[PDB]
This record gives sequence, structure tokens and C-alpha cells, in this order.
Amino acid sequence: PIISAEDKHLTVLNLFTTDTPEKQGKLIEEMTKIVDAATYEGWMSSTVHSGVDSHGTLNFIQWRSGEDLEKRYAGEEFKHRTLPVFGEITTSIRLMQNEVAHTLTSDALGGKIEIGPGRDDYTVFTVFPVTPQGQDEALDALGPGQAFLAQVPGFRAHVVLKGLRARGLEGAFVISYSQWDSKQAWEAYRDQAPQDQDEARKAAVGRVRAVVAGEPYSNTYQVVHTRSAGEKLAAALEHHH
Repeated sequence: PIISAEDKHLTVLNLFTTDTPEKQGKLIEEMTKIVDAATYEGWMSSTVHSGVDSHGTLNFIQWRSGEDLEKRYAGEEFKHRTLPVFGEITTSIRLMQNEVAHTLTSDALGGKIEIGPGRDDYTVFTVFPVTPQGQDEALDALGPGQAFLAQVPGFRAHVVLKGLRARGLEGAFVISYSQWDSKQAWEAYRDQAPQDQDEARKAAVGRVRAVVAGEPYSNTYQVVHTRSAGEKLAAALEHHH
């Protein structure tokens, strides 16, 4: 699926944490059943991520509008099967509605971003709770503030999302979602010492740090499954519900 700052649809990220690799595998399988059967009006695509640094998963989902999303939330499978099943294999659930604030690619300022299991993107994710006063500052710092990323070795792309509203998370929030050549390229950047960090990096980070209002959540992922509206694709033959 394709991500761009001109997106007029709703970007939904469903974030799940868990405490064993067995529950992670189970999460992946349950998410994938829902994706493969997805026919909701307005549903555009889902991209399932499997946690690497720590146990959990992430679904990056595109919806035509919030109205379409709410219809799904009002469905009986979601209410009586999905939530309770997920509840039992997770330590937390955050269903976050966002708009795309900024994109950057290694080759173009504001370039379009593609996500999918075929790219082998090492995917890096952070949700920052921020002060309501400081939200725009955070967005500016993370997006335009980090133009330097495009020249970092192994960096592929960066999406910055503005949090609109969420289930399981209160207050203002923003999200950083980036793609890298490998775990190795990411950690080399992540772990730069002060002497090796760009000063523009220090400035961006310092601006975000000033307005963070609580513990951010970060994790890394492999993309393991993606499907779009009407796409003839599934990890299993039989419909589950």
C-alpha cells in the first residue's frame, strides 16, 4: 500500500503489546484472519507487522473515512469476538486514528512511501504522547526537522502521523514510522554517539523531548502480511467467521 502526505483518508494504527512469543504468533494469526476476510465499506488496506525488539504487533490500516471505521467498530464480530480474543493475548491494546502529517524518502522530500512484505523494510515505530500545547512543535520537529535522515546510510523513508483520537490512549499524540535497510543499519544510526550525530538530529530530538508528556512506546517490526480492498489474497483458505 502507498502512503502520502496528500492522503485524504483516515490512517489507523492498531498497536498490540504482549508478553510471550507464543501470544505474538497467535496475535499475528488472528489479525491475519480479519485482514483476509475484510470487506468493510471504506476499508482500503491493512498491513500487519510482527514485533522484533519486544513482543507485540502493529496493523497499519487505511480507511476512506472515520464514518466507515465506526461502522466496523459497531459490528458484532469486532465487539464480541475480536476485542475479547485480542484482550486475552495482549498486555495492551491501542487503536489509534491519525492523519499523515509528513513524508520523507531517501530520494525525495515528501516522496511517497510504500509498505509491504516484499520490501524487507526494517520498520521502526514510536508513539509519543505530547502536550496539547506542544503537538505542532513535535510534528514540525519530527517531519521537516529531520530532513537530514534522507542522507543517513540505510535510511529508506519516514512517515509522521498526527494523532486524531484513540481507543486505549488519552491525550495528544504523534507517531514516527520509519523504514530502514536492515536491523543493522537502524541500530548503527540509533546508537550514534554525540560526536557522530548530526546537529540537526540533536535539535529535532531536543524539540520533541521538550514536549513529550509521558513514556513514549517504541518497537521495531517486520512486515509480514498486507492486503487491499477486494484483493484476492489470503494466508488461509477458509473464512473464519
